[PDB]
Amino acid sequence: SGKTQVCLCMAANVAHGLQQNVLYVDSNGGLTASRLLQLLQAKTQDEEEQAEALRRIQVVHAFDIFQMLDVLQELRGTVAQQVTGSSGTVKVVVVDSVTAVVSPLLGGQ
DNA sequence: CCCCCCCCTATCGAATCCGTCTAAAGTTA
Ligand SMILES: Nc1ncnc2c1ncn2[C@@H]1O[C@H](COP(=O)(O)OP(=O)(O)OP(=O)(O)O)[C@@H](O)[C@H]1O
Ligand SMILES: [Mg+2]
Repeated sequence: SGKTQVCLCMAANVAHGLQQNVLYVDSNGGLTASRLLQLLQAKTQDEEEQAEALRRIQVVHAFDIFQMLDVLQELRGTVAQQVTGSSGTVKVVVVDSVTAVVSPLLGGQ
């Protein structure tokens, strides 16, 4: 319906319209960089601006609950350790799909 | 006590008439 498209457009806006770091957790494989490039072109036309906006987007793959927990705990630890600094922090993190990695566990007794 | 789905079938039933054309052959004082 709309979930991945809305997430991608919001991430593109936050990465370009505010100049902040954003992490994306893609689990179902629903993230193509061509869509992000199209959205950025729809926003602005400078190539270096698009490259800099893309450099603030980090994508990680986690196809089960354990990998997702590992990457989230790694982010927690690194941010809690890096509280002294004031640059490169992540303000928005998007999980592409939580049902993908949770549904296999459920079902039964 | 907990959380998610399935599938097509089978033929029926007849109606309605129209429009005319072509003449030929003399006979017996
Ligand atoms: N130019 C375009 N590029 C990409 N998607 C487009 C475009 N124009 C329209 N769309 C729509 O974007 C939708 C993408 O769906 P999306 O992946 O965001 O939904 P979803 O609910 O998160 O899906 P899923 O359950 O498969 O993860 C398509 O249904 C398509 O109709
Ligand atoms: Mg999707």
